Amino acid sequence: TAPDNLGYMGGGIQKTPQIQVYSRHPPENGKPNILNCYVTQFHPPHIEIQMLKNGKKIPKVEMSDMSFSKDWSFYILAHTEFTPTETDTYACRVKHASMAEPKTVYWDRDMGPHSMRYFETAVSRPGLEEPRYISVGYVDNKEFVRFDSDAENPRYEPRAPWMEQEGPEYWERETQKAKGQEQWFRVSLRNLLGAYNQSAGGSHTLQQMSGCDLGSDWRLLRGYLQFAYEGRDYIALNEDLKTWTAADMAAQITRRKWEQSGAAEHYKAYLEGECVEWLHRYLKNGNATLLRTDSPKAHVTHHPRSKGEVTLRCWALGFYPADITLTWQLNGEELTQDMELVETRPAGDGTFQKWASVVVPLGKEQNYTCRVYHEGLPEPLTLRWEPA
Ligand SMILES: *[C@@H]1O[C@H](CO)[C@@H](O)[C@H](O)[C@H]1NC(C)=O
Ligand SMILES: *[C@@H]1O[C@H](CO)[C@@H](O)[C@H](O)[C@H]1NC(C)=O
Repeated sequence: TAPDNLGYMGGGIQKTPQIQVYSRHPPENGKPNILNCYVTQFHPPHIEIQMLKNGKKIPKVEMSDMSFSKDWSFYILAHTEFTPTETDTYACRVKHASMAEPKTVYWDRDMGPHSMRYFETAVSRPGLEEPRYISVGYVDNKEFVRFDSDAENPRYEPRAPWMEQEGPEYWERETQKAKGQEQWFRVSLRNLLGAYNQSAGGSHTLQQMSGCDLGSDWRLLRGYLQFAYEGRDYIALNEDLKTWTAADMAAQITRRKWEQSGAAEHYKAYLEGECVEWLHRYLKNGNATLLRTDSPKAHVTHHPRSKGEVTLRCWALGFYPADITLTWQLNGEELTQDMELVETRPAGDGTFQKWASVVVPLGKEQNYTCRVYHEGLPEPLTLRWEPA
């Protein structure tokens, strides 16, 4: 169930994408596969991504829908069917305002327990009175509804199959709230443009995160309600659900207005009331799919580098949910950030992939162990380089 904001924001900077290109399955020449280009941590959300086979645009490339992470940054997965061979090369090319020129990345084949969230975004459009407004609802970090003002018939739509259980009055009620949010983001965007002495020629973004965490007994643990302007923290409701934290001077004015009108009480009532009750219903209705876990399959690869050193890479593949911890230790003693990680990445089939590497001296590989922590496991894994 989505929130309905009340008072508006008061009135009167980019992030470079990180790009991984990687196959879903371990590549074998002649064997069909999927190539992924996962683009994360960028802002603003407008981005152009192309996949290229031998320098030519690949015609059928799937793109995920606009999404952002808890740090406000946007991410996208593009992917395509492909059959690796010895001589074909593949790349992902990304154009984004943070970069003067498009960036081409070549595929280097050789390398509480429950929650609901509504992640909402409004992007102002230089010549149009109305921004684009997208809202994405999540249940246990799995997308379950989505609204996008750019659709031909904008409505909340089910994004998890079990949401077929809601009748028409549900979609209508939720859609009407999305329309109210659209108007609110529009007003706030305009107020913010004056609050910061900006001109309308530009594009600007306002984002919201709202929802609730529950314990394993399904009792409320914490509610959340926070906003970002231009991808930067603006104001957040504190954990008491009564007081606000303002990130800067503009946001303090808003905080003062909202304390005077008691806005926190309205959001408090939503977070502790409908947010919880509707999450209960969604937990029950989506029972069959929300319990699923996939244990990581882990192994260590061995990469001799210059000098007498080696890189050990500890891989975890095939796992769900995406939360995982990979650590390297030396004789049971863990290394305080000596190691190279990679952002966890979707394989595209519902599981995820991650690795972590350390540089060690040749001959001393057996002193190092990798440990994998994941809730799908019966217990944490311990592994080490295993030669032939
Ligand atoms: C979820 O499904 C399992 C397996 O059928 C069932 O035993 C359990 O009681 C269900 N729980 C809820 C909350 O629906
Ligand atoms: C590293 O492994 C070797 C060979 O198994 C072992 O003898 C040695 O004690 C280990 N080094 C340390 C510092 O524990």
